[PDB]
Amino acid sequence: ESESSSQGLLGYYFSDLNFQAPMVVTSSTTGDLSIPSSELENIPSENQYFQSAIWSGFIKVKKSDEYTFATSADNHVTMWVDDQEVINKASNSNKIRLEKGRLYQIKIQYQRENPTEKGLDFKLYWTDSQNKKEVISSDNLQLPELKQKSSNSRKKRSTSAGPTVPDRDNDGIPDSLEVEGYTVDVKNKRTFLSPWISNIHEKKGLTKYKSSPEKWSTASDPYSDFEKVTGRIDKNVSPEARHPLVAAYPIVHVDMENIILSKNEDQSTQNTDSQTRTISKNTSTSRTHTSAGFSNSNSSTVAIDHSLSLAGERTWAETMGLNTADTARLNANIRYVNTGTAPIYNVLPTTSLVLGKNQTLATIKAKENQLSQILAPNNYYPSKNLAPIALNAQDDFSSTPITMNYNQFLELEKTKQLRLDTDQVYGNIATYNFENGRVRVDTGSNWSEVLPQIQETTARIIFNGKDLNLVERRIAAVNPSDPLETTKPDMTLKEALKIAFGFNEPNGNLQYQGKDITEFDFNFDQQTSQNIKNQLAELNATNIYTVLDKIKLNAKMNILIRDKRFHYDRNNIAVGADESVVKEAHREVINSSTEGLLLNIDKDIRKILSGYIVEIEDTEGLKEVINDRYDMLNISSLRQDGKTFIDFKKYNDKLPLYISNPNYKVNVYAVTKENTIINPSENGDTSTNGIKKILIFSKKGYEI
Ligand SMILES: [Ca+2]
Ligand SMILES: [Ca+2]
Repeated sequence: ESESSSQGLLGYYFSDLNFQAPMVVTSSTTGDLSIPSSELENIPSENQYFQSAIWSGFIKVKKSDEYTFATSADNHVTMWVDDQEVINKASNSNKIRLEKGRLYQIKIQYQRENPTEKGLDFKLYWTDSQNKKEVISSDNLQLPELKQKSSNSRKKRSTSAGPTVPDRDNDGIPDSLEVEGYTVDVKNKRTFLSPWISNIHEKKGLTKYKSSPEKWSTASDPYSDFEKVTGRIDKNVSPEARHPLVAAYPIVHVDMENIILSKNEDQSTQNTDSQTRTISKNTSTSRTHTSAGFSNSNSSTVAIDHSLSLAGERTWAETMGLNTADTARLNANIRYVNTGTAPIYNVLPTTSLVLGKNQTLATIKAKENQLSQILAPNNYYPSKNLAPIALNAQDDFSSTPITMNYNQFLELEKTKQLRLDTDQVYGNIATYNFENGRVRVDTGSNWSEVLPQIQETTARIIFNGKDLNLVERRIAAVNPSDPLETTKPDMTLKEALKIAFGFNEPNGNLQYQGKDITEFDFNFDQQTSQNIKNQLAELNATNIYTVLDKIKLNAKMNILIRDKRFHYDRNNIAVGADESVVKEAHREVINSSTEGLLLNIDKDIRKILSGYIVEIEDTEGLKEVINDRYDMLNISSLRQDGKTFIDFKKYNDKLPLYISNPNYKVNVYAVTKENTIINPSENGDTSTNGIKKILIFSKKGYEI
């Protein structure tokens, strides 16, 4: 019913007599082309008088016959079928032969000076050979072909015999409206596109669009400006990318969830009758950005848990029974992650699993055209309700083993890191088809044909506000040296943040989910930095935060915006926070006992804590660390209710702390990721000696 509702003829309704001032652009499913004044609340009363109209599209017939076309105002109408004039400023009985299976272009013009009624009552009729006259049915009428090229059956542009609205890029939105501003509103389920009128639309909370009249897609993506704003688009496209100035494209990385390491079989020896020795660790994977930088590459970095998971757990090699001359195997569970704004249907990108700088251990591919589901934006493949992908799947005889020699295994143990480099080959695009009003995967449309143009013509902003993960958006922005890109509207930094990331402005302060813009930092590549510095000098402005509405974005800018609470590594991953931030986040304790601490810790702060150290201090100052090992600091868990429990029993032989004198102190320290030790020291010290830690709790026994 949604698909059907958006098919039919396309109409342009003008306040002036000569097709210059479009007030409404909208389609009609039938030959009833009326718009009653009841549906015009977003149009000034003065402009609700329509002195002209043009309709365009196609007509198909179910049965070959002679037809006679009629309107409700033939004295005011000229109509064309293909190039043949069939009505002209008077009624008539002239017949026209139409064959079944063929498509005929329809153009109708209407002009009436000084109508006494607002809106337009207008119907298109035909009469067949059996003299039965009827308003043209929905099954017979189709939209114009508002694409960059013609189809086999449907011409892209209309007859020049009749008048034409200026629409240089053939998206359907008149030149003037794209430049001056327009909005869309639904009234009784129809989408009306109208000129932006500030003193009506602003307070109704309608969205002001501007777009290039020379770019069918102003963001250089595969969906037209008209398709976006009228909902004639893949429903999987992100809400923000329904704006003509926000690019719709996939962005993919691979998330590794866990890893399992084992000894490889060798020809010289035969597997014994015994349970295979494996070491199994959770992994944490983040999409990275190396700075902003220019690189548009997809990469994620995997951190392998360095903490114990099993009581009396031995070293990796002892656990695997891996000796110096042996080879190790790796398996892992993964999912693909789409952090972009458009879906993938039939080609997942190839990924390299890399040890160190450039030792490729594995190539990970999916079968083209055999995906089990769509990889939607803000989502995963497989979906999180389904099992992940194993790199070597059960009974997959064709899955290549992933092996490391002994020295590579030592390198993996030393770094506890892997990298997943993913290409940008994403396959075919689901596009809208004006002939049937459907969205389907289009064998003729491919992401590789638009990604470079998106990357060349937009400003990139990378923002970590949602959950400290790096999210990229691209916003259409002028390139002063490229005439086609200078036809685009001005884009301010403030506006880009609103439209691309959903910043809002309730009390005249720009914020994201309750956090003021000043709680995030700004970083730019070298060229972007110089550009903005120059803009600020021209504005006589010394603080970027107070003039975000005046800083203009340009194509090929790179802007990185991060939560100021955190310390970041070279990949722009959050790895710590200042001492006082950490201390403050642990200040409110709900309960303390000899079994542990229960408290409420902000979810973002928790992401940069790797461990806690528990210590008993005597009345003379000697300190005993209870969990005195670099791999025994994983004592924090998040409960069902979102509270954090720091467990004193876990590495105290499952017993509450014994406090042999109530004036003794229990001190607890937090260790941030930045400061986390992941191996014994050079001299083999496995203790917590020298670990840079932050005191977050200290109480005497009688206080607990
Ligand atoms: Ca246009
Ligand atoms: Ca356009």
